[PDB]
Amino acid sequence: GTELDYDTFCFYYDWYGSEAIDGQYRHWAHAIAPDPNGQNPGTIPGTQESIASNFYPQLGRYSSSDPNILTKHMDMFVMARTGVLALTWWNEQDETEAKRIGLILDAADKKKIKVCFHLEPYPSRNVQNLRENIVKLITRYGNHPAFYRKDGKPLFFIYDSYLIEPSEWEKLLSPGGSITIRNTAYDALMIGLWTSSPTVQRPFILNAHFDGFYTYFAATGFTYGSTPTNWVSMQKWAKENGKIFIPSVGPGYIDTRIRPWNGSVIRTRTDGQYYDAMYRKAIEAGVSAISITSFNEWHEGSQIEPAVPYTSSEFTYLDYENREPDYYLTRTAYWVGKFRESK
Ligand SMILES: OC[C@H]1C[C@H]2N[C@H]2[C@@H](O[C@H]2O[C@H](CO)[C@@H](O)[C@H](O)[C@H]2O)[C@@H]1O
Repeated sequence: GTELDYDTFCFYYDWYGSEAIDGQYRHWAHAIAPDPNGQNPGTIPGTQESIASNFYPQLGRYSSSDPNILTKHMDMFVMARTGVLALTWWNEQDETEAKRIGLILDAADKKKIKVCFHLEPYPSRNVQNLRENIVKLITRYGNHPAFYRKDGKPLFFIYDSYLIEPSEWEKLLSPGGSITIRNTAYDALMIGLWTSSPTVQRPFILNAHFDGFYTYFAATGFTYGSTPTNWVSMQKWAKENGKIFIPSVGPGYIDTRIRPWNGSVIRTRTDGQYYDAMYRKAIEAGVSAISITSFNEWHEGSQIEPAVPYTSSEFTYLDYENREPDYYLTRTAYWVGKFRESK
């Protein structure tokens, strides 16, 4: 009852910097989003006192490229029993991205953690450059011992997959598609983002030839897909149609340091009871895999990574009290155990 679970995927963000490694506190400093409804909202400067999160990391303003931080993160995945790190991927095409991905794979392998990619909506993303990038990632990293495979296939999560028409997806994902990956060296499990109602999403997923779907959002009720009372029926549909459903569960949500106008999306943690309810619903739906939003999306307040109390002259941060800083790692391990009992 301590082993890693390789059907548990934790969304991981590698965009943080520190002075020690990067020469800058990247992402800890962040622009404030204007209200979508002549605004000069400003920027959070990423100083010790004022970072782009409502919470404060136990590890401080860390770099995602610091091998010592990465070691600690992998030890945290081990504590949480989460066997797969689902790495945000933005197609930066820069040496710093390449170095960091290699460091993450190397650190993961030391702890028997696996890595898969979460393909983000990069500029001009389309099925042709997606194919090229899938080929690139499999070619570059597919022989790394930490690269994730399920039944011989890589797995990719595709964020905002609805931004691309099913007629385009079918070219890549139907066995007869014009630029198919099916039956090729680059075949993979492609997990699209289920957002809205079944009348829209069922034909989208079928016509796009996705292997499965996930829901991402940590805030219950943000979308149809992130409303856990829909998960039993979503799983039934998935099983009937040979699709893999990977619901996303998270411990809470708050992004109001970077999106001050987005308070209606706040979901309170209630000393773990929110996380418990969401994780229970995923397990009760009878799914074969679960995704966790998030390890370390600090901007969105969905992180399970340890956080500490902090009051600065500029902001009084939220924290996990009356739970301890590692509570969400140990509670994740509890739920992984419950999930494994159900498999
Ligand atoms: O990983 C999927 C999305 C999840 C959530 N992290 C956001 C999205 O990224 C956007 O918002 C963050 C702030 O929360 C910005 O730092 C990014 O630049 C922006 O793309 C993820 O795409």
